[PDB]
Amino acid sequence: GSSGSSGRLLGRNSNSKRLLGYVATLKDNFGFIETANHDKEIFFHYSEFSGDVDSLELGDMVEYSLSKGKGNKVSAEKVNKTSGPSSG
Repeated sequence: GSSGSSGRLLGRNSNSKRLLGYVATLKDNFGFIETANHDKEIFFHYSEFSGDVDSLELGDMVEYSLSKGKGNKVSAEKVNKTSGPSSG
């Protein structure tokens, strides 16, 4: 993160839950995420992703959230890479 000019990355955190997923596909414009059920897919733009979308690969874990009612059309927002539990 470092410090300096501080762009627009931080926002609000209180009415937004956290979720995880797995990079299903990585293109040269947008990517997809496979949920735990492996029945649906999330849509996130490179502009929405804050980190190293170019470094991301297939199988890696990521953090995202949802903010829509019941529907087939779902998309993520403010996506960012995140680590998980493992032998350190």
